[PDB]
Amino acid sequence: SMQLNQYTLKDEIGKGSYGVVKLAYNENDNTYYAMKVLSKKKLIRQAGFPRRPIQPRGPIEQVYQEIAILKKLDHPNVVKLVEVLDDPNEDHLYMVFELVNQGPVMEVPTLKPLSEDQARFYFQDLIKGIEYLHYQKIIHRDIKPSNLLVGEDGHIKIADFGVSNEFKGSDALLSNTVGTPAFMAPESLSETRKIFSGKALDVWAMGVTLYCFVFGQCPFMDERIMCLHSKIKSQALEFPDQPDIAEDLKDLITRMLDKNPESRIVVPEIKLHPWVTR
Ligand SMILES: CNC(=O)c1ccccc1Nc1nc(Nc2ccc(N3CCOCC3)cc2OC)ncc1Cl
Ligand SMILES: [Cl-]
Ligand SMILES: [N+]
Repeated sequence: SMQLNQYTLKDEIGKGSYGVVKLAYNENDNTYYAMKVLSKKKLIRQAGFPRRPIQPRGPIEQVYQEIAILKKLDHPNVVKLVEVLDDPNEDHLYMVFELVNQGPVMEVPTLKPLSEDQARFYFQDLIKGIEYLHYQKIIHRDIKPSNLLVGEDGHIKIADFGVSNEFKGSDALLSNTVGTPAFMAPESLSETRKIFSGKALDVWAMGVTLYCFVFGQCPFMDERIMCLHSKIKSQALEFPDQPDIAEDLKDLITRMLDKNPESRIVVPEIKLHPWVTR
């Protein structure tokens, strides 16, 4: 192990493009937390070498976005940021989260999808979490199974706010394509620069997520980003023969994955859907 301020850093629980996640025991409150360790130089370098004398939110700015956003949130279905250790003289940046003990609900693809009942239970948490974020005027933009952490209590917490957008008024008005390709809504994948609303992007990703829950793979898939984007825009939704799923679940998924955001089901409607109300 190693000591970092009041934390004893132990088992490594995750490693990804961002940085590493360690189990951390806090000696002052005798509680365990997840500590994410990042290098600032590495995040900067990950953007690519700066060009000599539209540009995306670089990786370091995604990290700082996440900090700024999580400081203002408090909901049981959203991961809590507990502390940030950021010395201007150190390269390392440390983000301490509450421990969500079972880790991501699913790696996609999987041969072991969730049962309908487990899918519903987690989906209920997802709805509550997203309804809260939208109420707080945040569009998540990276909803997917791997960003949904299952706690010791069996409930989901939403993570990964790096490409999120805040808005004023009723909705975000967005023109940039960010997040995870398989989960990006068709209206964000237009040839010509267009403006699209934010909340509906999150509903679409929720739909892809719920399809993943019960089927273990995305409804639209291709190893090539550009062909994937084309399938998201042009392919009609299909369900496999097996596993058979309830008609009310197929209806919900169909309505979340309406390609036209004007008619796509909204969260108040999802909360009323028969599959959700059991
Ligand atoms: C967005 N995804 C993440 O933040 C993330 C990805 C991979 C691993 C961990 C991880 N982040 C957390 N992970 C946890 N908790 C985990 C996660 C995975 C694990 N694994 C331990 C080994 O068996 C599989 C589960 C344990 C754990 O706490 C004991 N708590 C909070 C956060 Cl923020
Ligand atoms: Cl995923
Ligand atoms: N996170």
